Amino acid sequence: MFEARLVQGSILKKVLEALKDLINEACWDISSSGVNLQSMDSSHVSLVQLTLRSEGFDTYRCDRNLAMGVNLTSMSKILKCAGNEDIITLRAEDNADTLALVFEAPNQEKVSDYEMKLMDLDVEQLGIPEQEYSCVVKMPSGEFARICRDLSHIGDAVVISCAKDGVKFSASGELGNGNIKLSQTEAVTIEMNEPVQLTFALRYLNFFTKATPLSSTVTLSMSADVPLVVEYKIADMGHLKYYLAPKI
Amino acid sequence: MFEARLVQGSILKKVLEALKDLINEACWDISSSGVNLQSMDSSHVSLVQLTLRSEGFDTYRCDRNLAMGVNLTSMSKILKCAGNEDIITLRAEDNADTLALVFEAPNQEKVSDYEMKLMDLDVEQLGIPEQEYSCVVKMPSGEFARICRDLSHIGDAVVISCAKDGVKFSASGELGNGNIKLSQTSNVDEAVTIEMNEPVQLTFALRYLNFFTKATPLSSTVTLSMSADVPLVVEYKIADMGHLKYYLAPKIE
Amino acid sequence: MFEARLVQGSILKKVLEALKDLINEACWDISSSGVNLQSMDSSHVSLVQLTLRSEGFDTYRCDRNLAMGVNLTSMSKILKCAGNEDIITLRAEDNADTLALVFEAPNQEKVSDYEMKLMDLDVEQLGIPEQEYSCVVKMPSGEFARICRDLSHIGDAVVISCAKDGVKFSASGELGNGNIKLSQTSDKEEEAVTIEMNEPVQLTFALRYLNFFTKATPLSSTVTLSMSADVPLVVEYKIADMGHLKYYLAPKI
Repeated sequence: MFEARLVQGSILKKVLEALKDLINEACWDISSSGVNLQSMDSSHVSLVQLTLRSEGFDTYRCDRNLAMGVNLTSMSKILKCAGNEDIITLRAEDNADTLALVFEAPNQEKVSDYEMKLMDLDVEQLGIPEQEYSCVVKMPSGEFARICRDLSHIGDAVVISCAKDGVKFSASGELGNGNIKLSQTEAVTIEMNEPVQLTFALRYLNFFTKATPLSSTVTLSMSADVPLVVEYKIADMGHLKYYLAPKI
Repeated sequence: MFEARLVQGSILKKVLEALKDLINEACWDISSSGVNLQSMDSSHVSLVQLTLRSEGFDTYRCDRNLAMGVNLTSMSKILKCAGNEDIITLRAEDNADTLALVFEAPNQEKVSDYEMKLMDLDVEQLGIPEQEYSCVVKMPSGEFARICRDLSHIGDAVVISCAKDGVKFSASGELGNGNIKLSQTSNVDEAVTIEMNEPVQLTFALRYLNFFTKATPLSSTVTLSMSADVPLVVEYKIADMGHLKYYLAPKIE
Repeated sequence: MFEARLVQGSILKKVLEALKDLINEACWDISSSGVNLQSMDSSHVSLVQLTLRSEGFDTYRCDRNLAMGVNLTSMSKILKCAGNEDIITLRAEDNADTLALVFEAPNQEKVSDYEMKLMDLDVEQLGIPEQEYSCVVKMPSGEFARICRDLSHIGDAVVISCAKDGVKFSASGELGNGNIKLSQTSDKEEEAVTIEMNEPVQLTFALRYLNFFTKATPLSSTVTLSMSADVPLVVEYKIADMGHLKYYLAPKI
């Protein structure tokens, strides 16, 4: 048995919106410390890592560890049948090939109950090992999104150059080229051990920025020749972290 | 000769949005007492019945009774050329193969005239006879629409079960199942009300209920009426004018 | 060498929205007095004429007179990467095949630089000679846009009839016919309808092309229509303190 109640159910709505465009199917690892999900996209270019701590739920019971295999597209569809003000409860039995999602309306008079079929996934999960990065940029999440959106009209790749003054994003294609230059000050903050220059697929960054509604800020972490880390904090619950292999 | 000026024209915009997705062509029955329209959809699963009383109009003249045959798609397109605050007047002359719609802007300086061609339809109109129902549910129209919309992502059919505490809507398909449970509001401030002679359980096509909820902008509330083995009635009041009523045959094997 | 800074960069955003749906590529004629662009659509039905005076810019430098060939579609796409509150600067170096667009954000911490490739166009520009028109109508730009939009659901052509009382727009097609009748206003000057009639006129024009013109609507509260028998309609939007955007449309036969 597993039972997690979340009063701010919107959070879970946004989490699913943020994932289903990158991943069709993933394993939800439940345990006593909370919910963890970790998965590559189907092109093996990126990895996504989700953490929701048990203590961020309003109540949380997990008696045994569970690897629930979930169609994220299905789950997101069910979560659309939830009001943005609904109270959301997830419930699974020990054996079970189904996950129950229960939506309680603010007015108390409406309760919806969805039983979602699970699926069997063989995800022996590996991850990116923890490390310290040459460059770490903290900035408004909406600003980052607009940058990735703008440049994706110019080319399919973005070169990210981090010096000390600031950081520069540039792209190039059929219709010319563009670059966007950000300086240290809603604040923009930069922590530079050493300069770095990397090239990434904009297609994948625009998937990541679907997490924008979860957080005011976003953190980009870079070193030479290793995956970019794009991280959104989910306040008082955990984080959503995306890793993107550099282009060659 | 026929002339009706409306209490407010948006109402007629909403009526036509509410119909054109269900019916292509219908008869508008005009008389002294007002406007009546009654029609099955083309798959003969449902019936729609519209009543607009003369006394709900601002002025209303009908010297002879008319069955005006209307392309509802066309009429809805013309009504899109009307502002939501426009005053709307329908007009038909004695020898009418055309219906005139006249839109007067609030500022008085813009007047539009549209002449829509009619057609001859041989609608010998049958209807559901009046009756009392085992179950009658009154609820916010928007809540009902959201229910039908939500469940239509789960399956193509909804089982509606009415007991006394409350009413339950459920569906089932590829991706699992769902149900939605509604209770009576005792302590109102948006109320949900239930009148149960005897319990009932029926199954209906969601595709058709989602056509009906296109009437939602007409009314804050909606009334569902049920008995065993007979059409669901879904009714929106058009307050002080009349009503839009849908009937939906139950599903079987 | 050419450099024009515009604090209200939104203006330029709207100008390009207003053009790219009618013209793929055009010549920007730069000089000391400002920016002039003049071009036919590719079906040679209409002409568009843009004027932006140097004095309307916040700073403006043009050392020599220049015909820059621009993909308007490209330029509009780049201008979408500009915030609606950004400061916008255009820059062409001496002898360059590229136009630089530079966007400065209100917060000062973001600066974007886009370099657009230019192209060589052989536009020996012809224009409509200046004249006085039998009929001149000034009216709210949004009202005009709604008229063209409404009537384009009835037919592909609009007959415009100007008498003295007022002006009438009408159309006709499959689903019937429609006409819209506007009178002079005896609140504002940004809600008034004004008519100057030397002599009555009646012309017929393609609605498809009027609905391209009304993409300029966000530039101006008002629009001016100028007509005489057998000559192009002129539809004009003032760009306040800067210039104008003018569209000409050949009459239908």
